[PDB]
Amino acid sequence: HSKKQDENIVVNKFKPKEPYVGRCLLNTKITGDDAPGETWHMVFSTEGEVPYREGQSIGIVPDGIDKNGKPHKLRLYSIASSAIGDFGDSKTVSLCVKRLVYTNDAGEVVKGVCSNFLCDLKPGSEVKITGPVGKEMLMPKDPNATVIMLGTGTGIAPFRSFLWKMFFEKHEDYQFNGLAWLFLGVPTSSSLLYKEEFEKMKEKAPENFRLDFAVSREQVNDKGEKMYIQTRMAQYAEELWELLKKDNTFVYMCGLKGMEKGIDDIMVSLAAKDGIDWIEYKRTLKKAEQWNVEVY
Ligand SMILES: Cc1cc2nc3c(=O)[nH]c(=O)nc-3n(C[C@H](O)[C@H](O)[C@H](O)COP(=O)(O)OP(=O)(O)OC[C@H]3O[C@@H](n4cnc5c(N)ncnc54)[C@H](O)[C@@H]3O)c2cc1C
Repeated sequence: HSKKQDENIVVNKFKPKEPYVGRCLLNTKITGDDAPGETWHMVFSTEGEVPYREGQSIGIVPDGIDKNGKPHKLRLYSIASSAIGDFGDSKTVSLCVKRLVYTNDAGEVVKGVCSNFLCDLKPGSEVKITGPVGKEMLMPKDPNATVIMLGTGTGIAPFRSFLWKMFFEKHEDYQFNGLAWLFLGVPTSSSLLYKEEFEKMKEKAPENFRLDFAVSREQVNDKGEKMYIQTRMAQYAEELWELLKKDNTFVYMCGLKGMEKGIDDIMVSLAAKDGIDWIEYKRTLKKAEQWNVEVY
């Protein structure tokens, strides 16, 4: 008895103790050379063995041993493809990885373990996959629900999975006819991800898909304030609020951990104008499968 597509969810099929070994088919940098850092899009072969669905994640065990002689524990990554995959053959799984590179106060430039492995993988190399994993970010069963997706950076991944299924695929059970509204937050323009894909769906279905970008280093709002994801949402406040008072509206939030507060604020102000306390209203929504979060 659930409002989400989960009838027969396969989960934890492959364990990190003995994971599924696949091959790297493709790996491409999808952010400009100008961007603040680089994000890559990669397609793995699973030969139909990893039974995932939209909204799930797989874990990856990077090659190597750690500082203390032991092999690396896994890292999770949202699946950036639909169930049938980028090739449509239901025999691939795709990821949206951000290359973690920074410098500690010791002055040293530090490279994240797993993300650099994934970003440095060459077509044909093997990758140890675990999972699938996840039940929170699953799609609503109702093919007419209003699906609002708020994401930042690589948080775009499960939403790209939703959209390829809703607007790029012909399925004899799922004929989406509701509203899908996407808000994507990024710094520079060279950081927008999958834009072409998203713009194509807009023109392909102007009635069912709404698309809003938020480039914080180049866009400004009313008062000349920086355009962060909540800033862009604000411009639709009264509407988003109205949609939230409806019962077939599902909100999804994925991406960098720090995005949740910014949005909360919006939601607070926006809730009181109707004489409501965001904090506990959100508690009811959550309990009703209508406010789903997966930031990290
Ligand atoms: C549910 C879920 C889904 C995820 N989906 C994605 C996804 O789609 N794409 C994606 O790219 N990532 C995703 N991640 C994050 C991913 O799991 C890894 O954490 C990430 O790729 C970095 O791991 P790493 O092995 O490269 O770095 P590690 O070797 O693990 O090092 C990272 C650690 O270094 C420290 N650190 C990080 N930044 C800094 C800094 N600026 N200064 C100082 N110390 C720092 C932190 O302790 C951090 O935990 C997801 C995480 C979760 C939980």
